[PDB]
Amino acid sequence: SGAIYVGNYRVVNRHLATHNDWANLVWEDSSRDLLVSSTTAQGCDTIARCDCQTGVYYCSSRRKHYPVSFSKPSLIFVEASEYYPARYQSHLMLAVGHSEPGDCGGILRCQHGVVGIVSTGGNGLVGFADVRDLLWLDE
Ligand SMILES: COC[C@]12C[C@](C(N)=O)(CN1C(=O)Cc1ccccc1OC)C2
Ligand SMILES: [Zn+2]
Repeated sequence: SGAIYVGNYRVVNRHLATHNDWANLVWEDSSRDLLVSSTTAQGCDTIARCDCQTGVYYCSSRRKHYPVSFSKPSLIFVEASEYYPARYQSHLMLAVGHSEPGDCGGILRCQHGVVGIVSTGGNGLVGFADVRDLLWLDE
């Protein structure tokens, strides 16, 4: 679990969005595993606008933060799950690091701010859904 709170928006993994997120929907993209909903309270986070390929992410299954080197956002095949059919997930960045399914939502940050959230993993890999291209989050 986890969310980014920026301005009057809440960013979550689309597969973990609540009934309230869908009732206050702003934008969603099944191919990116992202959903953004509107909020009444002003957010606590700032979004990075950069090309960093290193950062630190929060891993809830270890209660710890880990440093990572990750690939640029790209189209990567993701096996079928209870949430999605077998498909290519876009704007995904992979790195070597621990992750379990419940780690989705953990924030990845660089020195400039929030980069993305955990969305995939397995076998010593962790995948993050990028949010740096969503310029409208800032206004
Ligand atoms: C239970 O499946 C949830 C989803 C489907 C997902 C999607 N983006 O399509 C991928 N999932 C995974 O669970 C992948 C996974 C497997 C092993 C370890 C960690 C890990 O994710 C953090 C999110
Ligand atoms: Zn950066």
